[PDB]
Amino acid sequence: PVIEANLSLNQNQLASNGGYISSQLGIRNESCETVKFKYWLSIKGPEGIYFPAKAVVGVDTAQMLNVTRGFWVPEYMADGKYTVSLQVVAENGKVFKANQEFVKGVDLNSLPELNGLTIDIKNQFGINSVESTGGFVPFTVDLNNGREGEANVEFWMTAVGPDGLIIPVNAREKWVIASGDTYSKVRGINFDKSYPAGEYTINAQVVDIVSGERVEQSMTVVKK
Amino acid sequence: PVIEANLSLNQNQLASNGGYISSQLGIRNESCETVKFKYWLSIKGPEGIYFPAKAVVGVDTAQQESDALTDGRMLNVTRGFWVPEYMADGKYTVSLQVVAENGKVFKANQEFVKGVDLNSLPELNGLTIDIKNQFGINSVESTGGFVPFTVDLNNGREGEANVEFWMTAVGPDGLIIPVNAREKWVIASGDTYSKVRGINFDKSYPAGEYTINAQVVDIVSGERVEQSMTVVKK
Ligand code: NA
Repeated sequence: PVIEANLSLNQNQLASNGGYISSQLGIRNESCETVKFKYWLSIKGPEGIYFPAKAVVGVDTAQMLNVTRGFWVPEYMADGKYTVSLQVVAENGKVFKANQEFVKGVDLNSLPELNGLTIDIKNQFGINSVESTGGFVPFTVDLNNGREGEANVEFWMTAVGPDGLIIPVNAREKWVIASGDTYSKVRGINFDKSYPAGEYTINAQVVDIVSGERVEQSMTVVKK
Repeated sequence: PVIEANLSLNQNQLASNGGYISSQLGIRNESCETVKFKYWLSIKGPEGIYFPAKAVVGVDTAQQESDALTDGRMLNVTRGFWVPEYMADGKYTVSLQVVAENGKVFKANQEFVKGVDLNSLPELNGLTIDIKNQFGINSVESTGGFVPFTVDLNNGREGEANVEFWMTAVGPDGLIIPVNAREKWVIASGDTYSKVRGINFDKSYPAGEYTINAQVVDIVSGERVEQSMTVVKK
């Protein structure tokens, strides 16, 4: 209501050598009162990458904003899925975020994979938040071995949340999956009443034991 | 008071091929009434690894069950986990975490390392990364505070290093706040690059835990090392 943030990327797909993404940042204040805020632009990626694109700027809307900022994604950074985040904090403490994705070295609109073993992990019903009094979110997990041979995989899930919490969601499992078979399950987490308010990254990890390659899938759930 | 948690590891140093870590978990109810809680053991690692201590032979089906301690009593429990070779070398943090029924969070942490020495600075093949909370300031008031951090990159290699460096603060409500913009530096052999950089936590920023995350890249080798430090806004 007091702030609306908009984010647009000119490109959503880079090759493995990386490249350049230009972003259009739009911030409007439709409310009746004038408004003070700080904003910035950051990126999150595979293998724990976080990096800034645009530094913290204070803005008094008395003294709609439109800016374009770009950044280089270099080749050394890991191939996979990245999230760009325009973040605004209003003086009153309200947080507004506009997010967009790009990929590096993999196809957008293709499942993440480990050389032919695809990882389809989803928030089953698109449930992005639960009440402070608690709620339960199931996730579907489908590991499809499209290889000619066996896949020897390990799989687990945690919920990385407020107050330094890392809540187990799926214990470590190992499966030898034959050519053409699919390991399939539904796994949910109950956000108990007692868990703290805030943002939880439901973080799934899948490893090929033989190649040693890991892919993560990360999904957000807010406890209100 | 309601809970005191503690954790000890049987070892803190693994080689690159990995190994097995056993741990003793201690949860004491120091308070005067009975306390109901949930607890678990989780590991945080390099390259974004997070994983639970628990491994199961088949399909994990359990849910996170509560336990209860009578006033003055304690739970002594014991847990073990394998660290595979494929997990990245570097520093790992094991965390005993307890959430009480009333919402209070208690934690006890210990570190182990894999394929690098204990008490040695993180490095990229001779280039040494020494980043610290300068004045040991672990929290700030909800009305705001500033925290400076020292950065020292000592190049012990025979040749020059091309590094890229940046810092963010990874916080509550999905915030990733720039602390130090991406810079590239050329550090001669035997040199140290030194700077000081602080973050202002504005009043408006959300309460909770902020991970000050410094990243350093060897632009030539393409290897990256992280350093992270926590600061809580009350
Ligand atoms: Na095996």
